[PDB]
Amino acid sequence: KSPVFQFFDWVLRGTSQVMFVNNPLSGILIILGLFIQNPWWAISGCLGTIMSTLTALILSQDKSAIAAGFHGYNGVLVGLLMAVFSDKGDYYWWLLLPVIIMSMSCPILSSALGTIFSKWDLPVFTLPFNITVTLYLAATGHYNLFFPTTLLQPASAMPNITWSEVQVPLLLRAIPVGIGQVYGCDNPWTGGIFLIALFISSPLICLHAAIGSTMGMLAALTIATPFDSIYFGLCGFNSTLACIAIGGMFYVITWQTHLLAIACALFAAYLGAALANMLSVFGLPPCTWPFCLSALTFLLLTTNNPAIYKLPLSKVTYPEANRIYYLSQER
Amino acid sequence: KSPVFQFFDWVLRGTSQVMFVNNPLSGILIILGLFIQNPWWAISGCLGTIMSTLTALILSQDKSAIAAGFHGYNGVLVGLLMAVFSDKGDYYWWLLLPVIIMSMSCPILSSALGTIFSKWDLPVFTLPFNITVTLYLAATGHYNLFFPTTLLQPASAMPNITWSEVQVPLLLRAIPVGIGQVYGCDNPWTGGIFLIALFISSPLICLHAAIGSTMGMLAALTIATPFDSIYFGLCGFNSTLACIAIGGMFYVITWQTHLLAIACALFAAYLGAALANMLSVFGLPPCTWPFCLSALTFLLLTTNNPAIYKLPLSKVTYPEANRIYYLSQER
Amino acid sequence: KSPVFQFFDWVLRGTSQVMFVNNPLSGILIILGLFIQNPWWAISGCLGTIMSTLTALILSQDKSAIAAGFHGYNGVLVGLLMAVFSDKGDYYWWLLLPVIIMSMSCPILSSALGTIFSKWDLPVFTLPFNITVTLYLAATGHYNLFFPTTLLQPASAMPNITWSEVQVPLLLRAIPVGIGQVYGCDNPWTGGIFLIALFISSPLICLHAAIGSTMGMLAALTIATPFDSIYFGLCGFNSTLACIAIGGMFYVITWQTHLLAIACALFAAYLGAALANMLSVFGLPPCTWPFCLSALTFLLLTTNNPAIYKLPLSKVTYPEANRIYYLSQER
Repeated sequence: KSPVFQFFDWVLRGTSQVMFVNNPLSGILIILGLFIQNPWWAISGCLGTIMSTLTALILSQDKSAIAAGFHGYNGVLVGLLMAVFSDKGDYYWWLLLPVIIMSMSCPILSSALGTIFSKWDLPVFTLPFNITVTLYLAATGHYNLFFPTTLLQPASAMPNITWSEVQVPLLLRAIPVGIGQVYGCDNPWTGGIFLIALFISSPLICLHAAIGSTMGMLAALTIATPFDSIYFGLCGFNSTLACIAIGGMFYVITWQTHLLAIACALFAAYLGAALANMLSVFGLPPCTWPFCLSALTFLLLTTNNPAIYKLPLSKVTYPEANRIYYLSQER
Repeated sequence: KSPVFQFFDWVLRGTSQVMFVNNPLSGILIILGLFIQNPWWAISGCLGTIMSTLTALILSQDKSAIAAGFHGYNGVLVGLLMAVFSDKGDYYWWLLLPVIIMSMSCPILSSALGTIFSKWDLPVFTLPFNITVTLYLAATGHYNLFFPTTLLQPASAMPNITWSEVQVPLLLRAIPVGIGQVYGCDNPWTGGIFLIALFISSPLICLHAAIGSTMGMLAALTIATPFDSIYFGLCGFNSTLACIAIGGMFYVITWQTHLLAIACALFAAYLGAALANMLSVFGLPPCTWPFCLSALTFLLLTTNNPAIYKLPLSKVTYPEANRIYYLSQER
Repeated sequence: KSPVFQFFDWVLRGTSQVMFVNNPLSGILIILGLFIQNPWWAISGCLGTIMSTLTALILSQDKSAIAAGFHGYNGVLVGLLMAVFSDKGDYYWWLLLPVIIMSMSCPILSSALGTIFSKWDLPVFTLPFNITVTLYLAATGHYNLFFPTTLLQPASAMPNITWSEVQVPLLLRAIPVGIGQVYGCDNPWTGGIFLIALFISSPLICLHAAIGSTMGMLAALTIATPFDSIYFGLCGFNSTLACIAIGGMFYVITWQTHLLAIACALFAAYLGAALANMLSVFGLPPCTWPFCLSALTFLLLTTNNPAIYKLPLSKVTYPEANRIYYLSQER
């Protein structure tokens, strides 16, 4: 077909790869959810994805990786988190100019880390996004004249946690909001749209997403996390990403790997709290760093039993197809 | 014999591996020293070791490594440093619940880092402990409602150092206290018990431990470190660990390697001061990070002369046996 | 000739390797520029270079690398930045004692990182300097009794930027000052001497240095950097180093690689602002870390087109000779 249609297909698959989903319809649903949440944030994310894919094409990256969407799933997060942590409000058009520039750095990093990560057959997990956004938010800061950012500061007083005022409806609603917080969206409806987008592709990914989000919520209750943060979904996006990554895609789905994924979700939630407290000193948020560290430390794990099997990266599509491939190769 | 006795043997060897010693009697002496220092801290450390070894067995790790104690020497430090930096006092029983959870992460990290470190034949040096404890102490912080930690803050004023008030008896006693501070214990008697525990296995390890501790003390006097910190042994545990690691075990013991070990002790003490000042910003202590960085940067050193020889990890037991093996292989 | 003359030749080539130049006359010009700027800083830098080369010889490093100057280009920066960030003024003779000690750590790190970086054929880019100086400045701090450092603190208020008061003469003069700031020198005359020193060896290196400095200046205007910082040259030394590294030496010089070098300069300037803001929290400056990170992430970049070619490290001299070698090997 026309090259423009193929490029938009690449953009859609890139914006879907965030929850490790390669499906253009899932991309359309995710874009619709972003419009539901905040049109400005969605515009920023779409611009980030588009410029990231242009940078990937310019730098003569692999055509298969671009077609899959491997080079667009960092631009969308870059744009969305540029828009989320902007202190100038909505439709601050000049914010698009950083978004164009920083999204150019997503492919480069994605290649560079790849050269590092090829030696241990490790895939990159949105690390280009974390590095680029940390770079931007540190360079600008809350006291920038042009692109001020929302002020994040370390807690200097003991939080007041009235356990009699906990609301279990909101605590349960933290699950879809935890799913939607992967992109930075806090609207429960866009969380539901995201859950539908994952389910239309593969039910195992949706199940592991829900399990990871609820595990992050529970792990955040364990260390007396303020209730507003949990209700806002801040404690479940690293956990849901880790659960999706370790559950059935990069490990062949098995009950052993399922328990490993739950453990990875717990590790990612605790590391999320830790990185939030540490990075608040610089004024930066822990944007998907915890998921990266936990998933990478759980993919490098070497275990003797044959149930825990790590797939080669060349043959990773989605948990059902992964299990089918493992069963075919074994027989 | 009965599996329980073998498991307790594994726990003892694990709690001895901290100073790179593989001897159950040394483990018994170290546990006795911990009881001498603080029974609560010792209970926490023993629980950490036990749950770390259970996690290692569950994750089907190598049986030889578990039997040596390679998977228990991070749990003991994790438990001990959970107990040391607890603001709730002694016998705060709920602190055991983090200790169980965090000690599960010691084997995983120990495997993961191993997969990273196998490419350069580097052994892991309590990095799982540092990562896990940094995670915990950052997640909780001093203002946590459930598990508050002791407050560490950067120095904001010039220390007052009356050099006429220096006490050379305490300055000398900083050596055994420096040895005992590896576990977090400040009692001089438990430092002496630790020195006995190292000596009963191999005198070279004890000699290098004393040299490293005194080198850390001297290096801390060089940059006007407050006298209370030196008397408390805080400046000599990274140095003693680095001296033990580089002295005669991972390098064949020779006067060249001895001077290299002294240099590594100096580097580790200065890096310890640096990491203390940096990490105090987040409120975290430099728990054995300096020893890790210094020993890793000194094992990667490539030198043309044949005197400085680095042993393959498969054949590292203790300095006397290491030198015997080197002399046998050379001839 | 006499060994002393060869040793001084090694020192000169080492002090020239900072801008990736291997020429003793360039070393003489750089030393002259340092005397023009500040005799105390130059004395500190020369002592650092000398002791670094002695440490390299003692540790039996490669004779070819020492003769090239590969082990002296970290000592000079170490000494110069010890002297620049000293709060005791000029000719504080005791500062030489750290300078001797810390410069011993430049070869060790240079070897250690090499063992890490040999797997991906990456050269080390003054990382030993960054690690050592960060170690020193964190260990001492602004409140040290013996070697206090200049106080660096994060910005806590919005800067006042009167754009009508911008001075384009000083803005243009930020280019030679940006070149001279690689060593920490702020004098425009020593910047001109440095430009002459680069040009006498290879015009491409000088051109890329000027382009990188002006690119860093422009990138610093983009995020509303205070005018005093830009006039002082603080925003152009990481950028000029990155432009020199990526322009024509480690990549065969081509218009594609030229655009890549400009992009690397932009990335390095933005990362320089980010690292300045982050490291100001600890009180440390971003001493050449941004150039390191940007150049390393741009050398690991893998690109399919044949124009972007990365040379093996064994055959990298300077851009003209590099292009000659590439053209000879291709034919």
